[PDB]
Amino acid sequence: MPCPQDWIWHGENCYLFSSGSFNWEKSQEKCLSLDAKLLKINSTADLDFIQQAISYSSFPFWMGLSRRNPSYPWLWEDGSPLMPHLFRVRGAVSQTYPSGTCAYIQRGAVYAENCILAAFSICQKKANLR
Amino acid sequence: PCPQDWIWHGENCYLFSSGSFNWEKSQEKCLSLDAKLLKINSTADLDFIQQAISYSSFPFWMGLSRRNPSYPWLWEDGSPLMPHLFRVRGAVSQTYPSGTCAYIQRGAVYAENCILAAFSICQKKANL
Repeated sequence: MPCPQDWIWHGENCYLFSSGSFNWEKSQEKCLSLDAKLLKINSTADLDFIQQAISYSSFPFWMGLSRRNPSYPWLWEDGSPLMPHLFRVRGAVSQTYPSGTCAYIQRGAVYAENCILAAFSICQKKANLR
Repeated sequence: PCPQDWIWHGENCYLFSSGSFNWEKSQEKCLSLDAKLLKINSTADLDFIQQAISYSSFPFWMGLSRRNPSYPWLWEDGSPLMPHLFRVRGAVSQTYPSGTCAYIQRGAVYAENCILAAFSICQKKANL
């Protein structure tokens, strides 16, 4: 199939729901060790897929969105911005944390929290498509 | 949203069979899993299937068949093949005792004697 064992195929990418829960930086490194990156939601189709995939889990899952503080915009790991009107970022969006602020999805909603906190994560890499 | 080993796509789940059998037995195998043989309703469905097995050289039965050339190609549910989806290549002119059935191989659709062996693709609704 287009995706390795345990990875889920969606669009032109493969997605993996992490086996462990760690802070954002470590979660990022874990995806990197798998030739992947943290979840990057580029459309409503992507969001819907992720929401459906997690289904009724009450666990929090890191995505690749972060920022130094409220004065900075929400950007994906590659530096590209969060496309408007895909989702609203709830939670701790007013405060400033030393390790910065990172985004995660929990119960279908997206929240901002101290990057030092722990959560599961979703990694993604390009699918093998001719 | 789909059982283990099945591929989630849209509101459906797809299974690329582990066994290669004739069309009737392949039909029965999908039925035993409360599923049906592949029914391509759009270019999007065809694109998905082609991508799913974009590197494979194996033949996979779909739910399209007909008794002989005098009858139209119909899916298992009796609905017709939508125009401009794909051309059915291969053995479309001859008549076989058990009818003619369609399979996809290397992204193209072919017709052949239903008693021949091929893998198959089953589909059923996803648990959304």
